[PDB]
Amino acid sequence: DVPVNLYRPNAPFIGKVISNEPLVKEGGIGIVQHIKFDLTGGNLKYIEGQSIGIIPPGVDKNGKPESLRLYSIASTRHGDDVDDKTISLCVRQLEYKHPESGETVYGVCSTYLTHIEPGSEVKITGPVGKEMLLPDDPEANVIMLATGTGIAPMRTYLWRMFKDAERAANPEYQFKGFSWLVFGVPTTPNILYKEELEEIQQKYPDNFRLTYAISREQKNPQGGRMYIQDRVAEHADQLWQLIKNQKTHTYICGLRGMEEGIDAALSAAAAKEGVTWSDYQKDLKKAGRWHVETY
Ligand SMILES: Cc1cc2nc3c(=O)[nH]c(=O)nc-3n(C[C@H](O)[C@H](O)[C@H](O)COP(=O)(O)OP(=O)(O)OC[C@H]3O[C@@H](n4cnc5c(N)ncnc54)[C@H](O)[C@@H]3O)c2cc1C
Repeated sequence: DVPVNLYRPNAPFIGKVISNEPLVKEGGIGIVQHIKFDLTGGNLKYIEGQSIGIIPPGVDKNGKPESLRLYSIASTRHGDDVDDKTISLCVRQLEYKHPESGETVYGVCSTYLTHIEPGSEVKITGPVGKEMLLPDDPEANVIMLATGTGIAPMRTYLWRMFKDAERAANPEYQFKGFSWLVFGVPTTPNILYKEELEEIQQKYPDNFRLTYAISREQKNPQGGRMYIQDRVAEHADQLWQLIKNQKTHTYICGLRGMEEGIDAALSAAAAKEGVTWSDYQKDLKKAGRWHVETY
């Protein structure tokens, strides 16, 4: 039921860019684009939680073809327009430092993707991934811990759960459980999909909770910048009590390093009832209830 590797690097699907919109509002840090591709002309099917590969043009410094980079799929299986003809991605442009040869280095595939024009053809492989899939259980609780572009798999879940058009299109999945997104970003204009997430929380105040950790605008109790691990420690007892429910699934997505502060918070909460979190967590992974994709 999970499509995997319908297209591979040796014979990719050639899709076309339909649109390339900016997500970072003025006053925000960096460039993050929402890119939609046209899938008509092939048979790329995918579901929520998966990723595709993009093969950028050109050669590296040794003269070899650039290889694929993976990107979380940011649309549901139906695409943003709910017509089963497109796929979307949420791509941050990577750029960095001086002590790494020269001046500013720009990431190859991410610079290529964030500046790509409508009508352009893109080499697409996949889909791949079975680690971030959503259960078809409409009464599941879903905890979502995202930073930056890790919002991408979370958006596919929430849209499937809460978009009017999705609910009419998926008669077998009418979500009636509870979901909680904790979303860590640097500024308020860096809240990707802010307007759509907050509209969801207004229509479903009992089925969706939205918490932000905004580091240039909020301080944690210790006077430092507010990061997602600070918000998780604030609500550690609550999150622990939801995680004990047999129905609860936890998703963690974002840049590497966020995992250690989430564990230390849930560790202190579990200990209060004589549970060693690192052992409870192994059982959760085994059961398919603890989902992690960091990079
Ligand atoms: C499963 C998965 C899902 C992903 N999903 C997404 C997504 O939804 N959105 C998204 O934007 N990205 C996503 N990424 C990351 C993405 O695949 C690419 O790694 C990223 O876009 C950068 O690729 P590039 O081609 O731009 O950079 P490259 O040109 O390959 O540059 C990256 C290389 O430069 C170096 N480098 C990077 N950062 C620094 C730094 N701060 N200091 C020093 N050196 C550094 C490292 O050697 C790194 O290998 C995902 C990755 C994985 C594995």
